[PDB]
Amino acid sequence: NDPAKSAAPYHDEFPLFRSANMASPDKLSTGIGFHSFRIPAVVRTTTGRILAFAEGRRHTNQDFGDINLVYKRTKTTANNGASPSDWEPLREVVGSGAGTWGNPTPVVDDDNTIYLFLSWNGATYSQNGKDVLPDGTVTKKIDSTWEGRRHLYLTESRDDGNTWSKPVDLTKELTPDGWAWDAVGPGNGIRLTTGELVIPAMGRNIIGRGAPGNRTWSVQRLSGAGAEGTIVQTPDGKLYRNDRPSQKGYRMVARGTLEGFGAFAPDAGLPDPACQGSVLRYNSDAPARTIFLNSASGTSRRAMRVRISYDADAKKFNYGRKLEDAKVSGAGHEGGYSSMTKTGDYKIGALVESDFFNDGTGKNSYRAIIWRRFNLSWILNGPNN
Ligand SMILES: O=C(O)[C@]1(F)O[C@@H]([C@H](O)[C@H](O)CO)[C@H](O)[C@@H](O)[C@H]1F
Ligand SMILES: O=C(O)[C@]1(F)O[C@@H]([C@H](O)[C@H](O)CO)[C@H](O)[C@@H](O)[C@H]1F
Ligand SMILES: *[C@]1(C(=O)O)O[C@@H]([C@H](O)[C@H](O)CO)[C@H](O)[C@@H](O)[C@H]1F
Ligand SMILES: [Cl-]
Ligand code: NA
Repeated sequence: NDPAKSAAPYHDEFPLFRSANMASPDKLSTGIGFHSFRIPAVVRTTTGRILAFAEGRRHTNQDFGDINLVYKRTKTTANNGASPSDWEPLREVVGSGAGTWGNPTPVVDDDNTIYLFLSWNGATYSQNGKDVLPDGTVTKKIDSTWEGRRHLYLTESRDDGNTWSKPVDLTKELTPDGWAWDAVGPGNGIRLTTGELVIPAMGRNIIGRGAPGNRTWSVQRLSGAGAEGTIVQTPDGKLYRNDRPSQKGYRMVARGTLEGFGAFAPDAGLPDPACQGSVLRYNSDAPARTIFLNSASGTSRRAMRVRISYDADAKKFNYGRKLEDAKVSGAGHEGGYSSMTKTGDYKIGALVESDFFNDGTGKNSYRAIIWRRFNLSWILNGPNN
């Protein structure tokens, strides 16, 4: 079988975004703190530096209200984020206004420009409407007006994540007209063997063409796609969308190319409780591997499972390994949204939400984000394969 199984298994895990209830909570240099951190995204840059993004949810764990896009980088290009002291303090990409800056969806381009697509909504709008903000204000439902719709923003870094451009609004260009709710990712985009960028979004892929870091963007509309999509290029070189379902059950999968996709259909091999997931191209040479991470349950977010597919079209994934085999203590109950990258030292790097659950499903439940490193051997030597 997989020759990587013969390596010494390795795993390494600790909280990277520490909620307000924890010792040494993560705050900006300006003193700004956050109740909860949610919605992770992680990329390794061409230098080997690792950039980890999240939504800094200022006041509660809710998806609406004042939410800033925060991040951490590894201190050097070479440390691979192996220990807590390897990581810089919390920084901010964008936090302007009392609205929502979220859905981090980064992609590293060939020139090392890091593109970060984001969603935005106004301070007084929420997905469902009639939600109560900290000051008692009742939100309006997100609608199709300019003020009340979800926007699509793009920021980039030319200095290995050190600084970020003021986000530009690309809603009119890259979001279909008449839309209200929208989402990009969250998680990551990809660079294809043939050179294009592909960013998964609600109902569509965003395609980047042309010179690295100077791309032209267009929209590839997808029939039957989900709101929260993932994208990978499979070993056969084709495209693969693996999306969160609208109802609990299974991941929704479609395959295609830049010239078009086939139908979405449930993947019976990948149970999902209606939650975001992540997918990663690990390598293309024998055995070629695609990695997948989600909560492997039709009902629960607390069943995080990392898996490998050796299939040229990622038809079938193995059982993989439960993340709870390498449990983190003192950071709540692991499970929820995730993001993965390959590290510079031949590991998979994963960000995974965790929930203290101190207020149950309520707004005051503190949310933190765990950073994991593990090798293929660790996945393959799991007891349930
Ligand atoms: O055994 C595996 O690794 C697996 F679970 O089943 C494999 C396949 O069905 C045979 O077990 C090996 O040829 C798939 O190719 C793999 O992607 C995976 F799903
Ligand atoms: O959905 C779940 O699995 C859960 F039961 O509820 C989640 C959350 O409170 C609800 O999904 C509502 O947002 C927790 O993060 C999970 O740890 C778990 F408790
Ligand atoms: C997420 C969740 O925790 O379930 O849900 C999305 C969104 O509500 C769903 O995809 C349905 O459209 C939020 O945007 C995200 O912030 C998070 F809460
Ligand atoms: Cl969504
Ligand atoms: Na803000």
